[PDB]
Amino acid sequence: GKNIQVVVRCRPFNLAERKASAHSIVECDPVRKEVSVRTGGLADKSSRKTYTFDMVFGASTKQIDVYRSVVCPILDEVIMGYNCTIFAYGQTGTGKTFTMEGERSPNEEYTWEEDPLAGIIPRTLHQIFEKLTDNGTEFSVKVSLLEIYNEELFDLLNPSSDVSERLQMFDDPRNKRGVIIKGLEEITVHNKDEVYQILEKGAAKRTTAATLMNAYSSRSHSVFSVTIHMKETTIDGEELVKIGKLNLVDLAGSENINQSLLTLGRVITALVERTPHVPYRESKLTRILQDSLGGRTRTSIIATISPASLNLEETLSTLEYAHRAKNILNK
Amino acid sequence: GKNIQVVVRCRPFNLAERKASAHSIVECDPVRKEVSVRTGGLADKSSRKTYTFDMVFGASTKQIDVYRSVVCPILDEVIMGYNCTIFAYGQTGTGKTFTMEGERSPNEEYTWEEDPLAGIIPRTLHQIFEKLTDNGTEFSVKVSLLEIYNEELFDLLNPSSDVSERLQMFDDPRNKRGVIIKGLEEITVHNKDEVYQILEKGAAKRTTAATLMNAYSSRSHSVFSVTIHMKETTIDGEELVKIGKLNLVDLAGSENINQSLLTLGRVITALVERTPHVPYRESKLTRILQDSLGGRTRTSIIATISPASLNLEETLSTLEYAHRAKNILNK
Ligand SMILES: Nc1ncnc2c1ncn2[C@@H]1O[C@H](COP(=O)(O)OP(=O)(O)O)[C@@H](O)[C@H]1O
Ligand SMILES: Nc1ncnc2c1ncn2[C@@H]1O[C@H](COP(=O)(O)OP(=O)(O)O)[C@@H](O)[C@H]1O
Ligand SMILES: CCN(CC)C(=O)c1c(NC(=O)c2cccs2)sc2c1CCCC2
Ligand SMILES: CCN(CC)C(=O)c1c(NC(=O)c2cccs2)sc2c1CCCC2
Ligand SMILES: [Mg+2]
Ligand SMILES: [Mg+2]
Repeated sequence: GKNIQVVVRCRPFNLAERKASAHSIVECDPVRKEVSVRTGGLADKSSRKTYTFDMVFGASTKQIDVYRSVVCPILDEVIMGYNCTIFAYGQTGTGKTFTMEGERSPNEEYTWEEDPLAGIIPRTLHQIFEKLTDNGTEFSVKVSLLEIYNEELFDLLNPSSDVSERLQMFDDPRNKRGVIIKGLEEITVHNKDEVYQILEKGAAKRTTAATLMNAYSSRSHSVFSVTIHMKETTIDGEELVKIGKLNLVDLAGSENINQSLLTLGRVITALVERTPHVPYRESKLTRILQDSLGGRTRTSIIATISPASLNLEETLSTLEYAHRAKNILNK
Repeated sequence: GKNIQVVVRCRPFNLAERKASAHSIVECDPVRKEVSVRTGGLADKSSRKTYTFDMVFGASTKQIDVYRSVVCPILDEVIMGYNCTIFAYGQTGTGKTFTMEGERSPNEEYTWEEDPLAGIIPRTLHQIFEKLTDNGTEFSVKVSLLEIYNEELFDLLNPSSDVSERLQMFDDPRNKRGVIIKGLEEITVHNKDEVYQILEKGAAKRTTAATLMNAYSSRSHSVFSVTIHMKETTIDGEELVKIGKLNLVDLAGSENINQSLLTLGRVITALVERTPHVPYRESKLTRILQDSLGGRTRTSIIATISPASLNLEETLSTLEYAHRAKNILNK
């Protein structure tokens, strides 16, 4: 029983909250690894709720800090031939996409590789090539972007098909924890200099999905997968194989219709309560990610939260959800 | 007085259409200012419908060609201190947004100033500074982005309000075919190096509008306005004060609920048939743009069309609509 890693990241105030002089109800203490939320009362007398997690990232945490602390170790595990999954979980508006993908610094200040606002996906793709540049491990990188909306499956990277084209899912006869998704494009990323244009094609498909499907960016779940096939050659000419897969999952907004979100919650509850039956098959998302929930994949959850008093109830909901998830045991 | 000038722009075939060896049902003859549509069957015998416009631009037409032939003369009129409007009209998918805004060339190949895929808005803003930072002109540039969705008004540039906040409109007691939009932000663009980040904020707010409102990019109407206040002192020391405004309007898609689109059509019909009553007040769009529709503003329409046989009926509908509009007299 190796526990799932669960971390918390609080977003900073936006311009509007700044000009309204907003006070944070969230204090994160990184060294105590604690998040403390003011739940009522006043200045000189108050109620709070405090939570301990594996790591906590306050409103001022930069993208590089998150990448170095959480992702760098996981990418090392992937390169060793393990499968790893990182979920982002929290209410719409708290920074799941910011964390997982990032944004461009304004006014074309930086190239993509150096942009301090880059998130997990671009940083990860850049660093694989760097880590494996001349260590004797030959490798290939392939990426896919499978998304779930109203329990239908979409491919956000395939250049032939329109986004509206549903994919079909089947059990894998060879892997009984596994599925096969008919139609899903795997794009080979040949070098660092192919990364950005591949991601641009996905961003373009994201805009069309939003035009076509109501609140697509909030209600959809996205699974960005990167698979690294590796071959080492020993001094005696024998070849050594490993395959590492990283799933980077940007969940639908948690705020309180979404069968996959509901089933994820039920799967987590089943696993933490150690009920024998765990309802993976009750949604697409949980069938796809079966191995990341009490399976042989190394899993982390980045729980995203708001500093704003406006968001107190959903913030507490997120923390309680993430804090319960700590008790999931993966092998 | 000045009839509205109407130009046609046919988009080129895309990747998929080229893959499927599509043959164009449109032939554009710019010297003759004509577009010819194959309306029945064959490439060896065929019925055709033809239309003559103020200008016609075929599939080969690039953004720079549109800029030099259409935008330059209009911007020169704006800089002389006059008001001008350019509408884009046509079915979703035919290049309204491409024409008015443009896109980025992939893989960070260009800066925004030099990107060949830049449309009217960025080219205009760049050129205002280029032209006037030259001569003996003291000038200020303000922009606003007012958008209409389901007869509600949104400000898509305001960096410190969320898009969801609707604006109110009222008649302007001083200006007769004029309105006041309470809360609409005019952003000062101090120099060329402030242009892109202002547009990026708009891009960002566009994304949130699409999440919040169904089919936003297709059903919304957007009015991007640029106002230039100029104090020109001539070589001879004379000081001329002028005010120029340019409205760049990206209309909701015309394809077969949208009160402003319906009212625009009915307004054009009344103007062409010279019905004494012209129904401006029946929608927000036509009240906001009343001076551009049989008023004192110099107005042009760019009708966008498809070369694909799939789109024949909508293409014909667009051409007929646009061709009617030629008869509208402005002052
Ligand atoms: N760590 C952060 N630093 C700066 N801005 C952030 C951060 N996290 C989120 N944001 C901002 O908050 C808003 C919501 O972030 P987003 O990634 O869209 O949230 P979600 O995907 O959870 O809805 C965006 O405007 C984004 O720029
Ligand atoms: N003149 C053009 N040249 C190249 N591509 C174009 C042109 N016009 C439209 N397109 C392409 O067609 C698709 C739809 O264009 P878009 O601007 O979104 O149309 P609309 O705004 O009318 O829906 C886009 O992929 C765009 O790049
Ligand atoms: C900023 C526009 N971009 C970034 C290309 C994105 O859309 C994007 C990503 N962003 C990035 O790659 C970066 C942001 C800042 C520097 S790189 S990751 C990703 C997308 C869209 C779909 C696939 C996952
Ligand atoms: C490419 C992302 N961008 C371009 C910033 C756009 O959104 C954009 C425009 N595009 C541009 O400014 C360019 C395209 C290519 C070179 S510059 S004009 C405009 C927008 C969004 C809202 C206001 C009107
Ligand atoms: Mg998001
Ligand atoms: Mg458009």
